Amino acid sequence: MWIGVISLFPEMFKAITEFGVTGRAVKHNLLKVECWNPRDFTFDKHKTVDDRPYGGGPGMLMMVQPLRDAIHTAKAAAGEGAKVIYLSPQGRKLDQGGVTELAQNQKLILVCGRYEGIDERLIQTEIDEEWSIGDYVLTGGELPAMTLIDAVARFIPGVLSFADGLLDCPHYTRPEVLEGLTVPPVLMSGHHEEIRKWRLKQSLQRTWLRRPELLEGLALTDEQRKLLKEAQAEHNS
Ligand SMILES: O=c1[nH]cnc2scc(-c3ccccc3)c12
Repeated sequence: MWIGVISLFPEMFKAITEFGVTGRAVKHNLLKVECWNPRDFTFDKHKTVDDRPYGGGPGMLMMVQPLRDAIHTAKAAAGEGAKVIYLSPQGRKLDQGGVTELAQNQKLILVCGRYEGIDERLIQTEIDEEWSIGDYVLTGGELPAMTLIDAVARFIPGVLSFADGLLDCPHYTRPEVLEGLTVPPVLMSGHHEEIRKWRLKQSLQRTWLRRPELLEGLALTDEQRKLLKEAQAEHNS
């Protein structure tokens, strides 16, 4: 997968390109991240990348000309078939369904805003889709871009409970007893099918207790329905 990035702070992307599973994906050429910086497309002495909003108020916007030229250059490098994404709080809120959809693209270009964002007409003329990572306010689009890249990278062949839309079950490792708390005996049992069912029941229980709205979005199998009923009965005992 190839991801173009437009950012005033390309070095921030080292966080995903030099570390962990995404870092491995980049080193092994499974994932390519290529950055263009609007600062390199300025022509004035002081390499100005911001500009004043019409109508005044506080805050600056990204300057149109350097940003537009960086986008054009990215598009030219991507060739045909690249979807241009602007990350913003007015975008579609990212969720796992969204990620799986985004992961179908072989090529993406991600535009990272700073200051109060970008001129609305650039969204109209250059941007295909707008996406948010959540209903909170951040200082720039770079962390959101990295969040998206990380999420989609998991779908790239060779890189590696929300799979079934449920919260994860609890996990245990050594030691057997930790501050008086013991590992559930079923996990020490060796009984593969009992363990599978325990994990599924736990996942259903936690989704019900913590995020019951997520259960309304699922069509549970007969086994899931049984396990949920048993977990609800136990909770009510
Ligand atoms: O502030 C946010 N919250 C949630 N998602 C996102 S994606 C991009 C941004 C962003 C932040 C600052 C300026 C321009 C864009 C954002």
